[PDB]
Amino acid sequence: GRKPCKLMLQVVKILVVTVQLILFGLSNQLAVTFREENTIAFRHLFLLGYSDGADDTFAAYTREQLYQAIFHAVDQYLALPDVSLGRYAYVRGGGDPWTNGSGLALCQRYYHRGHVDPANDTFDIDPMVVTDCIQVDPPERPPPPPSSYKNLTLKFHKLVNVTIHFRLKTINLQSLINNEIPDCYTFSVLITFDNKAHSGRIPISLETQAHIQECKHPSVFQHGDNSFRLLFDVVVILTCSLSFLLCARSLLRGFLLQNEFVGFMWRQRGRVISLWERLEFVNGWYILLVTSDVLTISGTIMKIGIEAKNLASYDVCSILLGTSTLLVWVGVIRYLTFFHNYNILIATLRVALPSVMRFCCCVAVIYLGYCFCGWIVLGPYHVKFRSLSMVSECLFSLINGDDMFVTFAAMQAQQGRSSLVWLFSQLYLYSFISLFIYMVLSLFIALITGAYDTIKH
Amino acid sequence: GRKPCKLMLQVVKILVVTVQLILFGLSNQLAVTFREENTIAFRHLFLLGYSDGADDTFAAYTREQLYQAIFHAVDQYLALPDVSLGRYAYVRGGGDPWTNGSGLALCQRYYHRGHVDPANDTFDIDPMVVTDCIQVDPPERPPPPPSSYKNLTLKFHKLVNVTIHFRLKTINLQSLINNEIPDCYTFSVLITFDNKAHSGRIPISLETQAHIQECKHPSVFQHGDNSFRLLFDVVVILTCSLSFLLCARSLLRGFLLQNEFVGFMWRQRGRVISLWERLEFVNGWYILLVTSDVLTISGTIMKIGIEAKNLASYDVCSILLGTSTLLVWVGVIRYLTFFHNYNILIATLRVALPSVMRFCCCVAVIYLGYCFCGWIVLGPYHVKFRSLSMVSECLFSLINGDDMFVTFAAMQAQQGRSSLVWLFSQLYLYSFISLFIYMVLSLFIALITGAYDTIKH
Amino acid sequence: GRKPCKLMLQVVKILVVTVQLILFGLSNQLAVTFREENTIAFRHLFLLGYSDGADDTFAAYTREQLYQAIFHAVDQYLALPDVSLGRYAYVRGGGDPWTNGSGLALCQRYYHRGHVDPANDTFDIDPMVVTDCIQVDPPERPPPPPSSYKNLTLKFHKLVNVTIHFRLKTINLQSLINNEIPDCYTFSVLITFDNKAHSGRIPISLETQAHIQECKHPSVFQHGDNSFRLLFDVVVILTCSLSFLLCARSLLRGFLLQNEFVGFMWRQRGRVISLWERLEFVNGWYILLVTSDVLTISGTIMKIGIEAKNLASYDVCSILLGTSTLLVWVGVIRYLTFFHNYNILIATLRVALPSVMRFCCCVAVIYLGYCFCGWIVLGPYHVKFRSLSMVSECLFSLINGDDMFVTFAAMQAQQGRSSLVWLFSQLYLYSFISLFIYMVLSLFIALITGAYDTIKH
Amino acid sequence: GRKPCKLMLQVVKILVVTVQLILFGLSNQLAVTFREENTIAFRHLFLLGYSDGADDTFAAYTREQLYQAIFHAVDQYLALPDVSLGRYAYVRGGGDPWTNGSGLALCQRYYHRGHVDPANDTFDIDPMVVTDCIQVDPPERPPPPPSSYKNLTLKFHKLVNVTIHFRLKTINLQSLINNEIPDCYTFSVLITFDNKAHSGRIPISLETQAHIQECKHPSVFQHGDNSFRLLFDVVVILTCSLSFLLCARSLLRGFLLQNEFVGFMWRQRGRVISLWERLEFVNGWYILLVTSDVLTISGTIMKIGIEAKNLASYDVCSILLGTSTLLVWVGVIRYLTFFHNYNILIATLRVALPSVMRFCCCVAVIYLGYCFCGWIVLGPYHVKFRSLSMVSECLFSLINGDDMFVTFAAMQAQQGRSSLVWLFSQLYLYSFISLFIYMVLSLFIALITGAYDTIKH
Repeated sequence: GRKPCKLMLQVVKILVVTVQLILFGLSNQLAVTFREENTIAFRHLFLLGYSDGADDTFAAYTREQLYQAIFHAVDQYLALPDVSLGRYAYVRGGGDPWTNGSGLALCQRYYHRGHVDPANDTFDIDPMVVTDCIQVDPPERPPPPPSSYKNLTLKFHKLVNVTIHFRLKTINLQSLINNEIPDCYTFSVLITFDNKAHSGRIPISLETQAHIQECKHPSVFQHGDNSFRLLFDVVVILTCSLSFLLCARSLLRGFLLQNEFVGFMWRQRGRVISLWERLEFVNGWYILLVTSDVLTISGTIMKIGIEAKNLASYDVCSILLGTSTLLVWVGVIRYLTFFHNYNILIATLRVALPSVMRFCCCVAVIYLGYCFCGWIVLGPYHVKFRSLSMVSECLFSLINGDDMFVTFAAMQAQQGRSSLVWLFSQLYLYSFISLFIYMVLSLFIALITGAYDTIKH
Repeated sequence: GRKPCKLMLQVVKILVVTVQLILFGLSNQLAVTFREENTIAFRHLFLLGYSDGADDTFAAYTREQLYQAIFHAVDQYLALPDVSLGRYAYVRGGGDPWTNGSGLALCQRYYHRGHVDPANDTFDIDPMVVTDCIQVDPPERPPPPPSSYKNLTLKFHKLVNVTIHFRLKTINLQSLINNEIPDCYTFSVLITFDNKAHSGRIPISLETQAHIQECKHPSVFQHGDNSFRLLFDVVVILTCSLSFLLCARSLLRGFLLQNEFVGFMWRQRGRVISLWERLEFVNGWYILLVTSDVLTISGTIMKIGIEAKNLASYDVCSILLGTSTLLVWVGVIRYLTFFHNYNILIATLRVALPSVMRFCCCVAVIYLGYCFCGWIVLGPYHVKFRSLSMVSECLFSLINGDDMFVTFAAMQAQQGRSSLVWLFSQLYLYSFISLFIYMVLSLFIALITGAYDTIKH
Repeated sequence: GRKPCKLMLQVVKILVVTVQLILFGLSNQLAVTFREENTIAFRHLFLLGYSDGADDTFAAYTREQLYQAIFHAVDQYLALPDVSLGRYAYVRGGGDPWTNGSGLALCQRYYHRGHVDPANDTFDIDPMVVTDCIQVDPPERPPPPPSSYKNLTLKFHKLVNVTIHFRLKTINLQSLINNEIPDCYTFSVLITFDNKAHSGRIPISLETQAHIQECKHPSVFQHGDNSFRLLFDVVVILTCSLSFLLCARSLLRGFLLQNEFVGFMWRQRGRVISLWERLEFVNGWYILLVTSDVLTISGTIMKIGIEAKNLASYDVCSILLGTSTLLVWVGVIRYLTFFHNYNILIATLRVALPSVMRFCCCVAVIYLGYCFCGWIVLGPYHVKFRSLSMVSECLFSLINGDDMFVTFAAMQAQQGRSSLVWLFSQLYLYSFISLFIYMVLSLFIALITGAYDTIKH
Repeated sequence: GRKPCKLMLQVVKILVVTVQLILFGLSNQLAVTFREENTIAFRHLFLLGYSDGADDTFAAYTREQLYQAIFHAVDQYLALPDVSLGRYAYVRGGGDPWTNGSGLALCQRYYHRGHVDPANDTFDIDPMVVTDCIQVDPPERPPPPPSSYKNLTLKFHKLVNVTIHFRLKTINLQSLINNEIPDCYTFSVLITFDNKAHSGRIPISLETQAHIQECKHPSVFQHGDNSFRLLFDVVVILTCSLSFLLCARSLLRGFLLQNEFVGFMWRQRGRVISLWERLEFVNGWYILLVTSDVLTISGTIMKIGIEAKNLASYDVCSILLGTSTLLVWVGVIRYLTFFHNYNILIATLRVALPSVMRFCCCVAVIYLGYCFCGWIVLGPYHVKFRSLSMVSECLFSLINGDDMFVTFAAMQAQQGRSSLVWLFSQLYLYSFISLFIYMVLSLFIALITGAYDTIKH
């Protein structure tokens, strides 16, 4: 008899790919919460007079600040097991910015041969990153019976930046959720005294990389728990293969139908018709669904890599799982359109979206003109129109009424400075928002309003 | 003759249940304002270097901070009647974390037998909450003629957390609004030095429970004022019983009508008539009324409990009063529809809401796909997409233009770190907002626009 | 011949009343900017460790803070001509909280006879404001040859509050805009150490009243400049009288028309005219004009009072000018409707506003139900639903997407504390905003959309 | 044969003028980022106890603060090469506020002859800016073998303000992007201790001008890189001239058509052609193109001046480039209307915009009435309605739900102070937003909704 829709096991991916995403995501989130709080700790340890909030605003301006910051950072490394809580340990380094038997490396980056003097110009600056590094590594015990890191000179005129390199091995003690011996961590701190500007302002930033592995243990019943999350991706590879195999057969019927439309008896209408509706001939939504497959499966293999080998980078695969989850979950709509009544409500979008897109091109075209205009006029005077990304962000957030009073307040502060710019910004912001709220959005509403009107008749 | 609508004494609940809610709410609000300001006081007393604002950001990072915080907390307990204003007194405790004759109890929670060491792994951690508590309680007078709380070691490597337990009895002197002798209070402070992460960051949080009772007094004319607010709930129980009794009789006529629709002469068309009409044949107004009722009456009994006995917990009953007040106040609309003209304006909603809900399922379906996608990609790099509750909160607040520039500003800060994530977030946020403002909301408007168009014809 | 519209001199009020408002407003604004910056100065002078921002958060918690705050305030009064800039002088007081020959008066407000003790209750508190005031006033010169304000005890158990009363005479040196000798000022500072709670938190607030007058000067050409702003209100009284006289004659024709419907020949159609339509035939535009008028004229007389003697109440008159300016400026629309095309665009509002108001009653009715519900549930746990004004403010601002993420962030902070309240607030906020954005606003749009549709046919 | 649209080389300006804008903008932005960070540096150097954030809130209140601020500023100038990083040098001044051989000039501005005293009025203030300046300039080397800037008296009663004038020459070391010897800079700092109020609050503000030039160097291959960006404006002048020449010939045909419409045979219908339609005949596209043109060309000449000449001021030319880029980019729409389908979507705007503008006049008219009303009532009590620019900003940002809860929170703070003002502001804000969201915006939507309805029929 009539067997049911065995092809509709795409519902399995609605859970499986989402659970693959949430299993990964809940573990990966939990790692970051540990990762960042450590970087918060290192800022409280290694930065001289750091505060919870000032990151971009935290910086050196005098020379004694820069010295005392560096020495404060170093002396806080030297006494890490003494004063700092959490229990870290020194790397004992064998890498590039550390010598064969060194741990903390404060490293200048300054010009090779050069000179700077206004009103008496005689110099020959030859741009170069001549890095001088001072090594230091203290032992754990008190000093046994058997130097110049303090005797250190920056050359501030000549100084690009100062980088304090070190790594801290550590044991993530949120492992007791697994209930056995822990998984092992290694932070890679970089205290950067950045002076690329030479403007008398030196951002102090402490930033870390994380490297994770499993360190020696002979105990029992930890190794089995890892395999359950490892095995679940094979369900994803099993579903993905089935989905990838299933759309292509539907495409085969596409290619068959291509023939059969003319093919029962050829010359339906002479020759060579381009059949623009036929150019949307295959029901491609399932190919779009299967392509979201390819990003899921390409995601999982790359996630299995990052898990199963020393590969440590969560960017592309993290996008590919999310994009695929999103692009599967948007696909639940075209699963939902097998219902009759719901299909009318979604068909309104699929009859309007050409018109809405065809209008949106015009709005984007104006919006860009505004993004350019405000950028060069309000880039000098105001923070929130500095770069074209930030102008577009601030404007595109300003269309919905976010930080509008906060922008308009920045204008008044520059009313004493160039009233033409203030009055220009008043006229500019008003003309931007009034157009985009009462004429654009209104028309975006009008197109779909008219679509919903036209579709039922 | 024709007696009036005596069944329309539901108007009584519009005041009575609202007044029950406001009488309770104004007294309960007034208690919290006292409750919290005391917790603000205890943070200024018992926390070493606490500031008005930093609660989540307030934490220890070095070991001398943790010591000095604990000792500062203890020495501020020891000298509470000395230095602190407001007039408290010590509990003189006979509970669980205090011994038979103790007051302040600083209490470690640390591992039983265990060890931690990177690059030389030999340990056997056996997860346990071996709590060591140090008791202390000072007398009021100066020391008469007839120890090691300072001689205290944390074991930071081993430390889960440190909890300082105490209670403070106190007299709420906002009782003079009643005009007689006061009602009596007891706070239950818990200073938590939480280190479940072992990330070198230890949140310091001081949190209190409140226990209220009436302490000895022989004076006159306080006991009568309490009874007036006690008696008013009996009006609620009186109205509620009448409302619960009145709906069920209307439902009886429902059950009778079931028979009588076919029952004047059976087989109108066999048994053909879709009992969907039966689903709309009983008036659901009365079910809305009873849903209000049961929450009001369940509210009141639980409110009478919290008032009349040692029960001190304002959660469920506080929801049940509010839900019932809300669900009565939404019911004023279907009281309001006995008017003819108003009924057309509300009938637009009751003809559209099926379509609006049937569309909303599709929007929620996409929105979830976005909630997943942004969560794993923007969970590591950004604060505002950390967990799926916060992603949904931030997105669902971001659809209306709240903190959009503040999210887009968090993106730029992570533009140096993984440009693919920045450019992904730019494309992600834009695609989220542009869809949800110009195509979704517009269609939500279109459905009701078309409903209002269709209803009058 | 046909004389023009001499009755249309209402255009004169569009300038005159606006100029009366701006002349007043620019002078009154300029006074406040001086008034407040002085209160900022006094906070930096007289408050111990005050910061630019903390006003509500600025408070005492220990007893030594309260002492040192008061003594710091007093010693900053004692040395005002020494250390403070701006040039003030002492009042030399002859008022109520100062003795006949005193200046600074620190004044307790504490209970008469009473006692407070938990767990050993024996007291007889007799609510009273027994105020003890300590007087002090230093001379300008160094001490010539010819006490216990430091020897002062608060009784903290007994203490309601401590108020430091003083006044500072001063010369507003922004008078040189007038170009002659200055107008003279007197501030009235009140440092309040408020402890009505007895919760160990004592808000420290410094607040001032301003009293202005003209102090001795024999010079020439200052007195003429005041008369020009004085005379301009007589133009307002001249226009107002003409407008008030003009409407009433139009109302006379109203009263005549009331008669004359039946009055050409009685029994026109029996009693078939309902007369309520006649109540909505007559033009309220002149009543709108008179409502503007009476507020303008009542404004001016009260402004002429404050100017021409005794000087110290704005509030009501300041509302009456603004309300009248607003209510005149809204009247420019019904001046604007003498045009034909514009009248169609405003007639859409005057055919829809009954329906919009008739719907709005239902929305407000739900909105109130939400305002009650959220108040008692989210009053304890959250700051932004504390009182029904603030609930309504936060909700009614939350309908447009203001501080929504900031409310939703307050929820997560109370997720550990009573998950039912968190999950309730999640469901509550969502249900509030989703209803009010996609179903309410959409219908508000639908009514006017349909009005604009229906009006042209 | 038929040659193509050679007149459509306006597409060249879409890139050329945009690239002219971005080339300029990316270089000009990069200069400001250097310019401002230096002003951040000078605030950290020359201001006593300055913080990252407090600019408007940063100010002096006592006299010892003002002294120590000035002396701190001076002693930080005196030791600039000692302590400050970034490498500056002293001007060695020959300008107006410096003597022939001076560098740092602290300069009072105080009254000539005058006196101030309340309650004993005898004075003759004669408004004058009698400036006393104290000169100082230290040498680079230690003091060789071969005064009263500390022995300095302000006269605070008499003091308008104190200005510390100096300039710092500096070498912008972000020149290595060009890869050769740097371009040379000169900052012009002004530390202003502003006391125009005499309210005991003295804003301390440090502000700089920038003067750039090229200082001596004999090296090779820097001079060629400048010429490439110089030459690219000649492409703008080349395109602009062609565009300006092309429109005017199209206008000639305009003037010719005027004649030719009646002119094949005049008296087409008696007197009629009526001519008013001819008054509304002429095609604006080319005027929009020329309005872009003139601003581009006027921009470029002034940009060539500003860079290559006595380089002075980035205001007008910066507006003219942006306005021209914007006004060209809006012109891409009327290039886009040569398509048939797109023209219907833009024609909706060009049939509605008269009606939308004709309505907007009424909304603006009410909005102004609100802007006046709120200004005088909420100017004293609240920060966000201080001046009519800020009232309009706050209201016009408040229509979209920006800082609404933040305004409504400012109301509650003034609920104790004049409840009539609080309750007035509650009623005011509600009446403002409820009108402007549900009746105005809704009608703005309705007009375009109806336009889109009417256009297709």
